[PDB]
Amino acid sequence: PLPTGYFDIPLGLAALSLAWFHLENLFPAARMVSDVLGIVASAVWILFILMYAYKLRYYFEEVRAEYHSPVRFSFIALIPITTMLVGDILYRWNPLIAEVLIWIGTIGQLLFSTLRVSELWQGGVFEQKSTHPSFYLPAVAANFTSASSLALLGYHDLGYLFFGAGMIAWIIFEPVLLQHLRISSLEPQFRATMGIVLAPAFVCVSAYLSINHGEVDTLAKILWGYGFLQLFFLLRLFPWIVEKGLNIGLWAFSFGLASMANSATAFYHGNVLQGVSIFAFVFSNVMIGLLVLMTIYKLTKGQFFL
Amino acid sequence: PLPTGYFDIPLGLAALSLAWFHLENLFPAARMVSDVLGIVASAVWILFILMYAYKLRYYFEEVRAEYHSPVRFSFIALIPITTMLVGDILYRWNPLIAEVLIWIGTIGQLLFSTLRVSELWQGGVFEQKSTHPSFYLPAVAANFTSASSLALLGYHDLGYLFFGAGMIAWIIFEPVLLQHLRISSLEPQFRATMGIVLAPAFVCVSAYLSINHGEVDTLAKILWGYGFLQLFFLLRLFPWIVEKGLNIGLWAFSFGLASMANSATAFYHGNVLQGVSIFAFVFSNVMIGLLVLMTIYKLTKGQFFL
Amino acid sequence: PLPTGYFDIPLGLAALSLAWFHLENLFPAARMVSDVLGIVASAVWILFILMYAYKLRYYFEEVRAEYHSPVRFSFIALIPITTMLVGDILYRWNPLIAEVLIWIGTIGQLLFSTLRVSELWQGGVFEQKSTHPSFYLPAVAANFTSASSLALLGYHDLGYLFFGAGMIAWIIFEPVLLQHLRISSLEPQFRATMGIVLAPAFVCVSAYLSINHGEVDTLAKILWGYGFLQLFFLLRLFPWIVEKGLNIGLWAFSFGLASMANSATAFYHGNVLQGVSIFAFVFSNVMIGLLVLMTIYKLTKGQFFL
Ligand SMILES: CCCCCCCCO[C@@H]1O[C@H](CO)[C@@H](O)[C@H](O)[C@H]1O
Ligand SMILES: CCCCCCCCO[C@@H]1O[C@H](CO)[C@@H](O)[C@H](O)[C@H]1O
Ligand SMILES: CCCCCCCCO[C@@H]1O[C@H](CO)[C@@H](O)[C@H](O)[C@H]1O
Ligand SMILES: CCCCCCCCO[C@@H]1O[C@H](CO)[C@@H](O)[C@H](O)[C@H]1O
Ligand SMILES: CCCCCCCCO[C@@H]1O[C@H](CO)[C@@H](O)[C@H](O)[C@H]1O
Ligand SMILES: CCCCCCCCO[C@@H]1O[C@H](CO)[C@@H](O)[C@H](O)[C@H]1O
Ligand SMILES: CCCCCCCCO[C@@H]1O[C@H](CO)[C@@H](O)[C@H](O)[C@H]1O
Ligand SMILES: CCCCCCCCO[C@@H]1O[C@H](CO)[C@@H](O)[C@H](O)[C@H]1O
Ligand SMILES: CCCCCCCCO[C@@H]1O[C@H](CO)[C@@H](O)[C@H](O)[C@H]1O
Ligand SMILES: CCCCCCCCO[C@@H]1O[C@H](CO)[C@@H](O)[C@H](O)[C@H]1O
Ligand SMILES: CCCCCCCCO[C@@H]1O[C@H](CO)[C@@H](O)[C@H](O)[C@H]1O
Ligand SMILES: CCCCCCCCO[C@@H]1O[C@H](CO)[C@@H](O)[C@H](O)[C@H]1O
Repeated sequence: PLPTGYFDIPLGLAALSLAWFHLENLFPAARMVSDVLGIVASAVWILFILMYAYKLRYYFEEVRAEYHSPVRFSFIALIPITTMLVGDILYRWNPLIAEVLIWIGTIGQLLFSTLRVSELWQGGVFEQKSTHPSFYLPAVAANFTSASSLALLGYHDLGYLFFGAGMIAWIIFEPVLLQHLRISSLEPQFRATMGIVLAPAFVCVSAYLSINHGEVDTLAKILWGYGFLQLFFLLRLFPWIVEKGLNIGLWAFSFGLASMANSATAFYHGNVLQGVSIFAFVFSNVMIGLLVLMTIYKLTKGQFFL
Repeated sequence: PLPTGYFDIPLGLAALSLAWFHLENLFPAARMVSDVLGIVASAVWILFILMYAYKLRYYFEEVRAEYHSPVRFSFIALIPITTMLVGDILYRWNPLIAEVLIWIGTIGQLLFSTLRVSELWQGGVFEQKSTHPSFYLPAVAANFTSASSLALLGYHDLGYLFFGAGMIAWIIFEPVLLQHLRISSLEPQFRATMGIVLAPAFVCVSAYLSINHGEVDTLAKILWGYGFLQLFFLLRLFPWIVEKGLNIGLWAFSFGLASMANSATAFYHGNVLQGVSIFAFVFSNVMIGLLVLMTIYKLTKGQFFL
Repeated sequence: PLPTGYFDIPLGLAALSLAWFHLENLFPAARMVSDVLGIVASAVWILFILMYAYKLRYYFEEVRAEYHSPVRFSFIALIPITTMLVGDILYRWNPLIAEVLIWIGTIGQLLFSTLRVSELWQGGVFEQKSTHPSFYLPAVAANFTSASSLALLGYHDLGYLFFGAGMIAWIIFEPVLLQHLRISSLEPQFRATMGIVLAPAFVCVSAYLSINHGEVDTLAKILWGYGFLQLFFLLRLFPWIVEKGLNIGLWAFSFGLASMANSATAFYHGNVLQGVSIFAFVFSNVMIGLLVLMTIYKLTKGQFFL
């Protein structure tokens, strides 16, 4: 009965493993860094999956309440997302086990959204105050992750379907999210979830480049531009985001940061904006590094688990 | 003085005729099916046009009230949409008459939206509760239909202008529609119009493929992906949609369903996702078939016309 | 302490200079027209920059209040936008001075938005009634202008980043703007700002064509289509827009009109929709001409400056 959002941790580490993996053909030593990150992410995922299985068996009413909440349900999508990313890692060692994880995560996230995201359209449960960045997780991030994982398995055209579902879902949600943020101050207890606002453009372009064989084209450049705009905005907002202190919820940023790193490797490979690429890759790794150090610190104080 | 929404019937049948037409170069027997559907759609259109002319002549205040309503006005767009689709059918037999119908429908829908859709921006008439799926008809569907009909006539670049008007209008409306649906439960009397939510992506890709010579490219695949997401959501929602019983308003689904079928023929021709294409084509035909059987049933009970 | 919105005047004239510049390779006499417009725009810009410097030095609390307003802040973005366009003009005579102006305007607009646009997401200051067309200026128009100016300097890939920031920001804002306009009647004192609604698609395609070497492709045609839809809507709305009389605020239309003219030159060069291109170019010049005549008239009556 771990907090569900703690899945952000293996998610970010797994995505960062994949970014480093994609540098191996330029810098062979990147593979060891990728492998270490990937093993740590997989180990943490195993632990957190077992904990969540325990929650389901013995704390089921807590899961039921999170599921039916028009806000909290979204974090459940971190489970299949991380499952797919761990599959993508494991593909380097065992394509069969990888493929199983990728399909479980894909079928699971699609079933999840089909059951819950659509149900919101019945009205009367979701309220204006439910308009939170976390909605990107089931609606957008899960589809991008399926897109890139299916492309890894060779299913590029199926990947494009998931890609399009995520990209259009993103464009369709974000307008109402930013209008809500403008009007209604997001309370401090939820502010770390502003980190999820960094994700869409970077997760999108990373998935796109995964499906299109790494071709850095006009769409990719357009996505990077909006991604950087959002990064600058969130940097400016950071003191406000952490008004009430640093917390583990800041791992919400790691998905976007890791996807910035991953897409940077493709831009670099493609000889597009190489200087920006190096900055992005270094910046994202430093920030995730700080998240790791803050987390080790909290673990040493017994301030990690609830 | 038929209900204006009954134009959904010849619309769906006409769009389905065109889908079958596009299979003739793979399966010659498809032409007869296409021709039968096209004749039935054209006959029903003639009847309903004559009925609406009678409404205009002798029930004009009812038309005036529907026109000025910030909700009901949208269904009027079914008239030029169906007019264009009937033109597209008739092109196989008489390109001159077809071209006349296509221009009448194009000029008519553009004049309609220019007069009424823009007027909404004056404020104070449209209310939050006016945010209904039917708004897609004048704002989106009409433009896509002009795009594809103009391309049939050889005006591809003009078609792209209409295409872009519809595509961007879609992306610009849908965000606020889905947020409204999430917050406000759509009352049962309007719920069959949820079928219109299926239309945008499928109508969009069908129009796109009509203009771009059937090239199944990245944009087409992206559109199909979001289209299928919406289909799955609407399937899950179907029991809720029909909470208060099956009704003729369910023909609102037929535009999206027929456009799923039409786009499937192009995907199949292009050897992209052929299995998905077959499923989509068969599914859409079965559902429209059920709509026809339910309609024959209602006609036999004298429960069709008001 | 001129009204900040008066920067619309050199902006529109500068953008129109650039449109004529782009016709020189088809009609050599266009260069003189371009040069005259460009000199007049630059002269007016110099004057208004000096006036605004005087406002900053001696009326600073008025600037501070406009800056912190969640509505009025946007007009400040006209300053760096016009600065960049004047740089683009001056490039024909002095690339070094041009490049300085272009970077000042680019760094300035990016810093401006990063500081102010993001701050809105803290909530509680911006209200639903703050949802005005002027928000396009910092959020959208400034990024497009950087995109095209950077491309002029040879920085095409950097230009694409700014382009994408503007294009996605546009799509993300417009949904909530049009919903607001539908529900809430914009008061007459702000209605001339409806002219800014014309800008996005035309500014977007003009910037795009500047970066992509004038290739009139599917995206360009799609953008033009939505642009024309918006033009038709605004033409229909014009009597309402000017309900309370003609005023200098109507220069808000000139950015979109000039960008219609500029993009028309590219469509014409590309042999796409040449007839539409000629109409667009002539229409936009006539309307800006009328704005100039109305302005000379007001200056002769001493009804220009506050
Ligand atoms: C990882 C995702 C966890 C899923 C939690 C499921 C919550 C479902 O919950 C329940 O399902 C029943 C039907 O099975 C209904 O009768 C209950 O009323 C409903 O609450
Ligand atoms: C990882 C995806 C598995 C999620 C299974 C959860 C669904 C539990 O069952 C379903 O959930 C619905 C919520 O929409 C409930 O209303 C209903 O009980 C049921 O349809
Ligand atoms: C929501 C934002 C979507 C922007 C879509 C970008 C359009 C893609 O742009 C297309 O990309 C191709 C590859 O570079 C080019 O050859 C085309 O000419 C270009 O228009
Ligand atoms: C995704 C960005 C990560 C790529 C890391 C690049 C670090 C390499 O650094 C680069 O090495 C080149 C040769 O290899 C030298 O020519 C360059 O000057 C240097 O900048
Ligand atoms: C198929 C579309 C039907 C169009 C219905 C038109 C409704 C117009 O209605 C009327 O138009 C008059 C001007 O002509 C105004 O004076 C009326 O007050 C206005 O209601
Ligand atoms: C098929 C398209 C024909 C529609 C003609 C209907 C317009 C009737 O006339 C117009 O309608 C306006 C509504 O915006 C009314 O306000 C005005 O009477 C008029 O401008
Ligand atoms: C709102 C969603 C719009 C997504 C735009 C998809 C961008 C189109 O994508 C472009 O398509 C071409 C044809 O396949 C490719 O060659 C380009 O490389 C690809 O980016
Ligand atoms: C749009 C989808 C409709 C296309 C219908 C396709 C039905 C044909 O069926 C297909 O026929 C092929 C040869 O013709 C066989 O090779 C395939 O195995 C079979 O699936
Ligand atoms: C061209 C743009 C004009 C910028 C106007 C800046 C307004 C800033 O204003 C002020 O800045 C101070 C810090 O410097 C704060 O202490 C003040 O309280 C804040 O109002
Ligand atoms: C042309 C761009 C220069 C603009 C400088 C204005 C910023 C003045 O300073 C800044 O403005 C903030 C507004 O977000 C204020 O809250 C703070 O005083 C400060 O961060
Ligand atoms: C928000 C609207 C975005 C629409 C994106 C348009 C997709 C661009 O379209 C792409 O353009 C290329 C250049 O013409 C073509 O070769 C591709 O086949 C076409 O899909
Ligand atoms: C951007 C649109 C502005 C372009 C102005 C075009 C005016 C030229 O006019 C055109 O000249 C051609 C030869 O030069 C003649 O063949 C054409 O018939 C004529 O229409």
